[PDB]
Amino acid sequence: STGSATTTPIDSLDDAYITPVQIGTPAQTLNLDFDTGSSDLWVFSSETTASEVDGQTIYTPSKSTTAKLLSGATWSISYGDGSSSSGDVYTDTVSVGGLTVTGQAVESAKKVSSSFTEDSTIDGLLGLAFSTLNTVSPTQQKTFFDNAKASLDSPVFTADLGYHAPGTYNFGFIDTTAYTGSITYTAVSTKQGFWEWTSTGYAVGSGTFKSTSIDGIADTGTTLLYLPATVVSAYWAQVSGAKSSSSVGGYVFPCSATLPSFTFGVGSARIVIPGDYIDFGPISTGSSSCFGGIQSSAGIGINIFGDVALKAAFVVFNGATTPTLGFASK
Repeated sequence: STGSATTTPIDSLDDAYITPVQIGTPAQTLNLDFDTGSSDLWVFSSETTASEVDGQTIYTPSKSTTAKLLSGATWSISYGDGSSSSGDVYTDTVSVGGLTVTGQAVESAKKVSSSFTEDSTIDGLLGLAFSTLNTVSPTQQKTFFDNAKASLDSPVFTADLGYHAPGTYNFGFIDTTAYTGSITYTAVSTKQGFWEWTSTGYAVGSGTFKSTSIDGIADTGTTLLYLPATVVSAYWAQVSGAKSSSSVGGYVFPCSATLPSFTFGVGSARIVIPGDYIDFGPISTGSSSCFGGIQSSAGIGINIFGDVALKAAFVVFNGATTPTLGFASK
């Protein structure tokens, strides 16, 4: 089997991407944030504290003939941005782009933090990291991909995120029309539960490539590119007037700037992020200070190849017995 679904930016900045997901019988379609940095499929629901729902579409398990309470199971998750959610668990039928999994754990939120409430466009998350990170207790649950894997034509999924445009998540096949040149594969460590890999270096604009190992995670659920302070300083030093602002929470730059590109290495291959991808616009409405899309990972504890990086590539998440990651230009 295979599946193919379009993923759409939630706003004009590509802050996140939503993908329609069918849950239950008859189908309830919710727009979920596919997140290769976590491993829980959770949804706003009829159980979510009413004051914490503001415009989201909810899953109502009592209206699904295939929903079953997973008795005794609870979940609770906290994300890198400080947001969180928790609740109980149902199993139900879940379909993505025509690919169906029966008995998928659908984690129903009883509580969500303010950041989730305040974003009416995201109805929940669909985790695509390794199932070892799943938070369901006392019986850990598998991700949608893990459950689908054996049925897939090939044990892979691909992320093809757009810049200010829709893109695609495919399951079970590699669309050879969706990228240019060849795909370069690189080793993955699953030791921390992430799609963790080592970039071979970087360049800023038309500058020379610096060969240096940068361990980080491929994370579709993180908006920006978070890299070591040395690398980030080298990038922003090429933008007149750019500076790190503790008050704003990272590097800002004059909105009048033209940003240089940023290249990262994948083995001997190179992925070029155009400068425009690094512009996250005014820090507040009407400001002439703009927020940068490359930020320091210092104090996160891990480097994160988030959407800014991933959307410059066609990315293969190869879930074979020994997982790997593939990157192609597009």
